[PDB]
Amino acid sequence: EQTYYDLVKAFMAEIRQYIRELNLIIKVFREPFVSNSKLFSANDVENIFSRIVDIHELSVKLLGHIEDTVEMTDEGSPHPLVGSCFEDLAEELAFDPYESYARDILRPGFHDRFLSQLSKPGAALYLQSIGEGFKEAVQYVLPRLLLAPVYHCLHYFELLKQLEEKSEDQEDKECLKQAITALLNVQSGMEKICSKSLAKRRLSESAAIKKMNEIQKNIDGWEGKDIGQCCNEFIMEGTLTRVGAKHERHIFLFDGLMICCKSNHGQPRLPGASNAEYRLKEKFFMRKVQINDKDDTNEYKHAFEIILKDENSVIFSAKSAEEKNNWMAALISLQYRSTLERMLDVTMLQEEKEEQMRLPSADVYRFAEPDSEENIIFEEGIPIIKAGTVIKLIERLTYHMYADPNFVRTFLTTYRSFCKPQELLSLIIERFEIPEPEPTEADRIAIENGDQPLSAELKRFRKEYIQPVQLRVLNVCRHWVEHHFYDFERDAYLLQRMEEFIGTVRGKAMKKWVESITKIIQRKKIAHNITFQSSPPTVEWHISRPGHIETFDLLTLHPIEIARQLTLLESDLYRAVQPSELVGSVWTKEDKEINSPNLLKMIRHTTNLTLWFEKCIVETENLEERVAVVSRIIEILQVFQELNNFNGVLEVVSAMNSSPVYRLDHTFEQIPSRQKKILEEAHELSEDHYKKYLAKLRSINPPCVPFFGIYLTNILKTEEGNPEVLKRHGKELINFSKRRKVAEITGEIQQYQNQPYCLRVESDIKRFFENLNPMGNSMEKEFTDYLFNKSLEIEPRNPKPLPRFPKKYSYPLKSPGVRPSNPR
Repeated sequence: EQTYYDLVKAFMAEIRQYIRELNLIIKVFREPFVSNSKLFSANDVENIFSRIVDIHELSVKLLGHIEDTVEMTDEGSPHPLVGSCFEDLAEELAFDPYESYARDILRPGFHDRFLSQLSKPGAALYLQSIGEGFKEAVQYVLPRLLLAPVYHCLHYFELLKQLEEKSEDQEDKECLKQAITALLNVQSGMEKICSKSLAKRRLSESAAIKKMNEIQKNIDGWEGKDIGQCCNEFIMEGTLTRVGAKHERHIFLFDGLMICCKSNHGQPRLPGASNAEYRLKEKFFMRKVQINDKDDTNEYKHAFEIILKDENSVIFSAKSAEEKNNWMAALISLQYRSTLERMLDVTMLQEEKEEQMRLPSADVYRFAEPDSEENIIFEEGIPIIKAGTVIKLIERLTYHMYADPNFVRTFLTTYRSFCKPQELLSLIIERFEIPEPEPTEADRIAIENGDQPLSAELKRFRKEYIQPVQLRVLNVCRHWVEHHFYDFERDAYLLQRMEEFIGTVRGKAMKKWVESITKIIQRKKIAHNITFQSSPPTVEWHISRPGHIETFDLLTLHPIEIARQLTLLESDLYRAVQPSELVGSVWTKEDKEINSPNLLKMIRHTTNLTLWFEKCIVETENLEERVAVVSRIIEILQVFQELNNFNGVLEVVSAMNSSPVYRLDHTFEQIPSRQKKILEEAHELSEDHYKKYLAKLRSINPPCVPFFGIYLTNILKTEEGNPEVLKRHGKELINFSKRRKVAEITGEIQQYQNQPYCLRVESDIKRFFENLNPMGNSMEKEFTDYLFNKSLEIEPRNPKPLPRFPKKYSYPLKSPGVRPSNPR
């Protein structure tokens, strides 16, 4: 039920918790042993913590690669391909440390030797001096934590198998199969170690509130509030003997409650009485100290003391030392589960507090300048850029601190207005070429003595600055070639430079991505009919028959076919509008006819159709016939709505709301109620700044013809309501946010363009509608006035009486309706 991607997401969360556990172990528990060289030799430490450090390094490396992979995964892949992340490591036998670790930690005599190390001269006192809770945490909790690497690595074997089975990429599947194979030795090795009885018991030892309620329901004589009203998890369930009590109590341990019960299993009960297996004896709230107790001739051995607030202490005894260990692990663990986090946290800061940047010199690397309101303006939770110089925009496009795949698309989609392709390539290659820092004083001292430098700072710089910046540069290249290949198609040299750049990249830490991009580029070089799911519906005819174009008119053509043919027509006009006709608000300038021809053809068609509807109505003087005309137009509207042709819907609405038509009260009075509602709902789409229309366009399912008018108004306002550059300290920064906004709109338009209509074109009807010319050779003002005067003639203003007019149509006015027929 889980996809490859779910497993990867789950795994990332798991390894992050795990890494935190490794840190706790290393910085909090192990560091104090390492620090006391006099008490513990290298081996003593080694014998307790084994190769924990190598495992931590391997883990941070694994997570890091997986993280980059995910972020660099474009929409072109079914899921991030992590097979290689694992294969690269398994091939270098990087998981071997786990077998050695498991061997050291699961050896039969581990714990005994561990205790001897804690009980030798001065050890216990030294551990106590570290701080409150350390000695207890070390003795009873650390041995459990030390098993974490074993559980973690064992899950790897299962994880890889599931990924292999679920992979949706053949190359990814192959890598996984290979990783699995390369890990067989480590796995059988650990398998032998973990199956031995003692180890098996140890692992088992440290391995939906439905349980909480199920447990309370089996306990008689409950006191206080419910378990769920103070507990969040169930920890342990065992048996213990209360020093002083008569019967061994069964105990349920929750993070918030240690419940002590008496078992009445199988004992007789009176009818109507509780049948619960247990009886509550002690209900202890977990928020107080826990002390360890030495054996006493008092028959109590394997005991510990619990201390409650203002209450009297209680002492318990377990069946064995193993049982006592499990309880102290959970009880102490449950006590300092915070303090130890503290111990860590406090150090986590200091560790991250001594690190001083040291970016490349601004004289050798242009992307090093400081950030200031002179080259980039952030927006008043990653930073959001308001404005900046091209240099700063590119630095942020490939920043080392955080991620923002949203930035890459925005930039690649809009950069051409403020930066040329050739120049963009030069800048990212320049960004990619980061000079490494000179050896520090400590490095020079080592080199000077003939030995190998630790190069601590150099390694940190490669890991936290160079790698993420170079990977991000490569990410831009991949997306650029993948989804904006036209830049390369139009400039041969641009492509040659990219291919040469990618081919010059050396190092194994990039080979995976270099090889990938090279292949993607070659696939783009190697390689307008329409295919449909179903078949288009049959063309419908009414009074006018096929081939008799001379009889075509509003009432003689079938209303269904009028809506369909106009939708095909309007769809093609919409689909032909290019972004170049919108950017810079060119449709509003003097050269609009030259720069926005397809946009204007679309708008002019809409206007012409609206006027034709108005003309058809007011030129039909007879009231009854005019009613039939209005009614037919509303039915055409109904079909437009079914076809998601919003432009068509609005042409009808604009017509019904024009001055000449809006005032014909006698006409609309005779329109059936169902149709008045249809018209009213359509009109409501435009109200309150098209609120309902916008919602409808977002909830419908293509193919459709949005109304382009809305887009035009938003582009125009965005263009003149935002400055082209933003001033800062005096420099001139390109306002890229203004461009991201225009591109967001052109992007919405494009998301709706690709989806074809599954309808058959009818040549003659299409021709009829392409040649509609309601205005004739008359000017706008004259025609507009003509329509309004016609309106006054057919329905005079009050108190003038309504006159009568003769019929003009010689054919039946009954509509064939808008429900399609199914014969062919």
